[PDB]
Amino acid sequence: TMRITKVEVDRKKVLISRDKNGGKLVYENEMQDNTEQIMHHKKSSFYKSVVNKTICRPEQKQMKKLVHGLLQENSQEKIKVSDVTKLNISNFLNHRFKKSLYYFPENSPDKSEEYRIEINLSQLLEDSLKKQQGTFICWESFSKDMELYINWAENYISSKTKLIKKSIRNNRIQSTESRSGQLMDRYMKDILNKNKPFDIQSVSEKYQLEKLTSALKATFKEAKKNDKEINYKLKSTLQNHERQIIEELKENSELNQFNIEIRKHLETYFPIKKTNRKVGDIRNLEIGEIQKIVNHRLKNKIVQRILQEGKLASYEIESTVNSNSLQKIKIEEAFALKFINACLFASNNLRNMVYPVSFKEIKHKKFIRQWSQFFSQEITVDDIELASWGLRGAIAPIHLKKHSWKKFFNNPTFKVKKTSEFLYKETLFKDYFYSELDSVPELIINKMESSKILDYYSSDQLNQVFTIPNFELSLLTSAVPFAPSFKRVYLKGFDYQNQDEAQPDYNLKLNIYNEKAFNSEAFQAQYSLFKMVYYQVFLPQFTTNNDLFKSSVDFILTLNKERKGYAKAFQDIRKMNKDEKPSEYMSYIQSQLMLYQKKQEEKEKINHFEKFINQVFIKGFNSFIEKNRLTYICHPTKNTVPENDNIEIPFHTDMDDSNIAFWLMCKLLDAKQLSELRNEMIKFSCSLQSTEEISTFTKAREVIGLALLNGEKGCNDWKELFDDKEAWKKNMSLYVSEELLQSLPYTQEDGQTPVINRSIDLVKKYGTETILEKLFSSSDDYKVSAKDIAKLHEYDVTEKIAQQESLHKQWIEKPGLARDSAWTKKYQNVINDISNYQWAKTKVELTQVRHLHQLTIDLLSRLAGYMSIADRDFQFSSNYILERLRLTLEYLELFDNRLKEKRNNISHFNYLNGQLGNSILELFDDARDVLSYDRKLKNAVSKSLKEILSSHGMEVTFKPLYQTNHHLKIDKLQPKKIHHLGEKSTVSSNQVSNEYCQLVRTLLTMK
RNA sequence: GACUACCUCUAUAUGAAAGAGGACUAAAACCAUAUUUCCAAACUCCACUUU
Repeated sequence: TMRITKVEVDRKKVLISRDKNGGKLVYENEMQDNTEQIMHHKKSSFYKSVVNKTICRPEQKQMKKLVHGLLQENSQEKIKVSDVTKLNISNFLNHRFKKSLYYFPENSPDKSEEYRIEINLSQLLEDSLKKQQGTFICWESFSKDMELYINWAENYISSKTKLIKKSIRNNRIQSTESRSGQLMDRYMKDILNKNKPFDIQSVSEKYQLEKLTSALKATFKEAKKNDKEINYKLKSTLQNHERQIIEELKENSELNQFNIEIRKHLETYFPIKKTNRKVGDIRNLEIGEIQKIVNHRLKNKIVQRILQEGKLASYEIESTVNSNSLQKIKIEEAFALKFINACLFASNNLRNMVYPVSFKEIKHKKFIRQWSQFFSQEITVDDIELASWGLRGAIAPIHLKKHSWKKFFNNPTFKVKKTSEFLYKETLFKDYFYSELDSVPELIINKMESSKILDYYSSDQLNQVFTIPNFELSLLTSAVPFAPSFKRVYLKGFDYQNQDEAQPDYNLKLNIYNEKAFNSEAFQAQYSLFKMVYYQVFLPQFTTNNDLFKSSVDFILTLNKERKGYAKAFQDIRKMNKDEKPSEYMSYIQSQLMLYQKKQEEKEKINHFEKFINQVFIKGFNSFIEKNRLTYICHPTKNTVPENDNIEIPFHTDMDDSNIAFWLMCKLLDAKQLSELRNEMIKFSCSLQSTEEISTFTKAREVIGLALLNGEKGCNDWKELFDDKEAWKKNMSLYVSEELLQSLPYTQEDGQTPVINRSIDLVKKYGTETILEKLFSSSDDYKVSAKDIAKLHEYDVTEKIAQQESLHKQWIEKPGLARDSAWTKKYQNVINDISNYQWAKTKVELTQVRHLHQLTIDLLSRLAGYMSIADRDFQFSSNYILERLRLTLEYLELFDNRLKEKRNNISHFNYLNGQLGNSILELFDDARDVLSYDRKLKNAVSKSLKEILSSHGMEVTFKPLYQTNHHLKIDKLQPKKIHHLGEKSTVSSNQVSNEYCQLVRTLLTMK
């Protein structure tokens, strides 16, 4: 009934299999027409739907089995006649059986008034039980008198199971044998031959639109005192209008279409099945607006018709289009899409070296200074013909077609024109790549030297973590699509170990998830050491061993389905076979997660596949760390003798110099742009079939790992970024601007020797430095004050944080202190002291500039991700016309050269070249001028602005669109709240601050 | 319903096309950008925001 598909039938699952011949209801891994007998088993649930179609909201438990046992012979159960059935039977039925119900048999000879049958179920049920004279009910006698009702349900079930079964077999790909698909096929062919497809005013007169919208407004301005049911009785006045003009609704097929779109208009603004939440407007119902919208959302279906079989010509697939073949295109257009937006951000970085505004105008002194930040080496004066032409040949060599991914990462040569090609082997770049590879065992040590680690652990306790046999501190990290991050593993693992022990205990037998207190340096040693033993030593081995991975899944499944009752959530996901690779069982987990994405959101149910992937990886990291002797990490214990014994670590790699161009692209990316690329690459790698071409991807997925070790080296000396103290003091006075620069946080230890700031050089590496000098120079309350350093001495935060943890733990034993009006104010003042101290600490070290830089990149890279779908749709509708160019496309009102200007500067990152032109909120306004192509992509442009800012701790409101001449303008920007101590209280705290939010708005609206 | 989607099929035009389907089409979710929110467990089918 409700779910035909995605439902068990014979302890087997059900899928649909669309095809150009028709539709098919198939089991799971098979290919047979089983739509006849899947639909036959799906029939005890049709009886269960009719019983809930004849019974009411106080779902009574004695009328529930009287009705159900008439329909099912086996289901009938003995009940008493008189005592349990003596109520108001008329007040327990449905709202459809309260009054007499009339119908015609399914296959009646013809419509007539002598065929329609009458039924009063409240009358016909009282007349039988008085004729029932036994102590208990007799099924043979009762069924015989209820014969008038049983034929209603057998008619109801048998006709609905015929409508669903025809809705499936005709649901084919790109149908033209149907009504309203043949009609859109008629309209599409009358535009390529440049004609007019339809006329609104001539079809508005046959529909008699003015007889409607006058009766619709009447039903709106008439009564409707109660907000509930207003929406239901605009449906019935619309069903009344169709009834009087039905004689030509069956005879036109274009008039009929006019009714389907105006029906669909009504249940999106005056909803009936769509979670109301808002009072309707009378503006929508007015005549001349609905006709404008019908013109607007019927052309949407013509443009979607053109692109959807222009896709079937770019692949050579338009006769064998299959449901299975279509999915395969969805996947390889995700790896190819994520790979493009990385090249647009790497190409931006190559712009700022050469010419930020192409080879002729080079600032010569800036180039060498810019080169030393990406690459840790130093270039000569005589190499800028071979370095600036050598990098561009790594990014340059979008056509959405059949890709062959071998000879896509190789690229042996690059050309230099004044044309004379070089290899990358007899070049200066070769020395850089090899130098990086042979310094891996000391880049680990400097990552260990920093963030304590060596100051809290002894060197004998570190020579037995890189010395474990079968683990070699790889640069590879996983061979699986859905693996967690480490902070999801360690934080959620704290939740399973530390648990109340006062329950139906769900023990996982964990021991290493000990602390959570981030305020110490002892814990930040073991957190940083666990982090790198779970990424280099453990993730590669675990993911490729069949026995190690399987032994953790088999503990998890048998921990769940071995306790009493039926409520067991890991019920329908199967156990790992023997001789099965872990990249083949976790491709089963990924596919189940994405087929059940809609069924889990129709009803309010949680994603139970997420908390399965946690517990396997949480338990398996404990079994690793205890089978070896690696359990001393849980006790740091700061040492006294600085031990001068070396930590010798073994490492060997077979990377040849065929990767010496893709490494030059990964050195121009970020640290977040690199991690995301690697996650999409492991999804696309786990669906390919060849034994080669996967070794292409696992050799480039190791180049990314080598790039990550460096990441944020930056500078170390002082006078390599500046020349004098007066140029340092000129630049740094744009953010603090005082006589405060000769102090402790801003000079080294004594005298006048400076210190360089890690969030300020980072802005300079990228091109966002100019923008942030315009932001902080608008006001003067943005810079570091003398009172902000003065607040960092008012008191200590360690004695306040401790107080908060103590007061919170007492609330678990005494929840009644939530209504203690004196206690809840003391807890409020402790939170606001921790909050105000942490904003002043961040402001003093200029950490926020780092936050502003990250926030700006996310907004401009999302906008470059809509301009790549629009570019893919432009070449999908153009190559269809050239197979049958501009004079047709400017008759379809598609891509102009006024919108190609807007689509080009969004994609080419032209916001960052200093001078503004137009703000950020005028780039989201320009994105939905290009994407007015369809509503699916236009409606989502503003939906993704609010999601990005909401992840960074902020809300946003956006004034109504008809008042602002269709532009985006801010109403309210406010810090988002956390709601300490329960869910129905007033004790809360802002996620960021009111001061950070003001800075953010002055960035979004800044011309 | 810009946020607060969309598109294919389906007709005894009505207890209603108020029905089914979408990894098939978009957006999220997942991912190596520090820390305050108690936590863990909670099967399937069928209903359900008016009357």
